[PDB]
Amino acid sequence: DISAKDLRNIMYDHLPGFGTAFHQLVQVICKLGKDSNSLDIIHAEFQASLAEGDSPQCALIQITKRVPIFQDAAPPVIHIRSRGDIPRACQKSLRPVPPSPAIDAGWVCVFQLQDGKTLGLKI
Ligand SMILES: [Cl-]
Repeated sequence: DISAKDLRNIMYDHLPGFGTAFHQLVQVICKLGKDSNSLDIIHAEFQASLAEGDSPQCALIQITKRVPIFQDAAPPVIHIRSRGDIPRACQKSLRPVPPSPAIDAGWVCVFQLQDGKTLGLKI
């Protein structure tokens, strides 16, 4: 059976750059997938999108829309010390956290800083 680590690495293989919002989304998708025993469908959806000619970025967003565990799912909250701990390639995708953020609306995660600040990661 495909593991969360296996799948993260497979997805990362197709992504350009390093520590982009799409890299964070891969983490988020694999963790929620793991916890709902859905890694298989997620992998199958990812592969199928690639096979139809979609970009890996599109394939990842399609997962959030087509795999039912992401339906109106709130972004996970990732605790960090400061804004500088968030990778460089994500910094410009950080926003004030909206009302009702959802992963299937492009809110990948919410970072919560030691000092209580919070930032949503938007695609
Ligand atoms: Cl990994």
